[PDB]
Amino acid sequence: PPHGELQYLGQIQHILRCGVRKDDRTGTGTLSVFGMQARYSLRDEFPLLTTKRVFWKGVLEELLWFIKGSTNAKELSSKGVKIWDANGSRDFLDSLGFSTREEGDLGPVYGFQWRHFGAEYRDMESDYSGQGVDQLQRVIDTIKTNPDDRRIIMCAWNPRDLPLMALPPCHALCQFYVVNSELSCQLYQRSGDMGLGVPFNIASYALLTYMIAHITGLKPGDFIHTLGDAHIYLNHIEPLKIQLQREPRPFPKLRILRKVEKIDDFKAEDFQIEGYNPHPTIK
Amino acid sequence: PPHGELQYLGQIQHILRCGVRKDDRTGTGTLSVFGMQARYSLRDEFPLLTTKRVFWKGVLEELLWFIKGSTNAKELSSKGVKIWDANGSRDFLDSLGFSTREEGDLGPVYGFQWRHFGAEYRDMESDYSGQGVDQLQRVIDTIKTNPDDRRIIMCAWNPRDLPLMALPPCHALCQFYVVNSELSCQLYQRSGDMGLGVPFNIASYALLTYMIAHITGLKPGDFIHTLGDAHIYLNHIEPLKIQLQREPRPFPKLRILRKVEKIDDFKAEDFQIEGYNPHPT
Repeated sequence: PPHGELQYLGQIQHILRCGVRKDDRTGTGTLSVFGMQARYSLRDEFPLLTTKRVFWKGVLEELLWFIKGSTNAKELSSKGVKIWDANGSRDFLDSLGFSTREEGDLGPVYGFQWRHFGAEYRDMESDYSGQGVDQLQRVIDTIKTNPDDRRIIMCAWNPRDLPLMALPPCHALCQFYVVNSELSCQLYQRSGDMGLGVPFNIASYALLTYMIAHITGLKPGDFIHTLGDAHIYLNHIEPLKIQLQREPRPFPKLRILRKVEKIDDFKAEDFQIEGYNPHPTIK
Repeated sequence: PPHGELQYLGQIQHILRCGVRKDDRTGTGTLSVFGMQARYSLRDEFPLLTTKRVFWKGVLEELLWFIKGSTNAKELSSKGVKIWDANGSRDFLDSLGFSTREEGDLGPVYGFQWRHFGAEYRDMESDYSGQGVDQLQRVIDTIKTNPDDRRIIMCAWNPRDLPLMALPPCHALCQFYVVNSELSCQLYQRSGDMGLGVPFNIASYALLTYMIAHITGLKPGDFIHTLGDAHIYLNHIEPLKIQLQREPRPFPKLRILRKVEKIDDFKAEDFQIEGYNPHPT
């Protein structure tokens, strides 16, 4: 009954064997292919990657972060995570010629497009209550009232807003879907760095999904991952070549600890990842 | 090579023996599958499907209508095509409470949002010029200038404009990607009718692409189709089982005939399909 992580390993056989060179915004070249999709069963495995450690705590805590609507890279390092921190620094702000907006303020990103979609952005502390659409709710509410709705979609794409985020998202969009009280997710990431980011995202949306099956008391179905610019950077050919050699381990199970029923209620303890045995370390 | 309609023949072959039964907004059934993707070559073929005739005027008049950022549907009939008709013909408006409206008026549907993102939609009569975000053209901008960008996205799925709308868009978003000179495009499709949606919406986008590659001096690369709710109507099953018995042949070919400076300058008279064989029947 084939292991879902083969889907990813296989995508990387692909991009190695067929990718073409393509530079990013900063000139570094990569090997890129355009158009891809793997499917992960959540039938309660949790597709946290085995042939290498992904940073759980990170995923986790980053989500509670968007979940809470937040836009301060600062609000987030308070919780010991510096993956966004980097785009909140005076310097980086300034680059983009936001020389006003004070340290940490990421502009309008996931978390504000996630709950104030179309609300005018003042700053990362201007209280935004009731303002803009709260697509996180409506996804939920629709799930609970008609689950055959064939448009339960959350978008982080705002052109009106893009000329204006620390960056544009590469989760443009995710849709959900429901049948036999099983819930599935599908995600459209415009740009995918499989070496070092892809596996995080899957976590990240496998998480989201669980959270939602929970609050709506559905069962978890497939996560489907969809990419446009799937690329590996060149430094990584190496190490991935090694890693593409590892044999996947069982995916862990993810438990939830505490029947909890607003989405926004969840808290870092509420889950606990169980039996994650990632192979070690690569270079 | 190995032919491309096989893709789609696959996708279906799949659903109909693997999809679960799932009902739509007017409780009709659907064997249904969630999530696929198929890649269609645009390299000196254009991939109009064969095993099933597609309404091509239909497709070739629909985009141009989009291109021009039109939202009154009777404009599209106008030009010979009835797809989007009883959708702005009277009854289908207050079934959604649309009343202080005028008729053929679909609201801030696709055409509207390609050329005017985050712009207050009023009615269909209204010069729209200057306000919003010409997501569309910007896309042509961002290619010409600089093709590496990984962000060309023409997103229609506006949640604010979502009460206001006749139909919600099936096509929430696409990305182009150009490498080594060829252009590609991926459409993410909320939901898609394997019966009688898809053959069409592929076309539409393909042809979309030939239009940008042409305008931008680039050559068409790949159209990758992405679906969300892919489904067959229980209705279409027995017939499909039949085109399921049909072997499809080479694609046609599609030669733009004049030479076009901006996108809005297109004219239908501008497209010959070529060595085009369509079945059935």
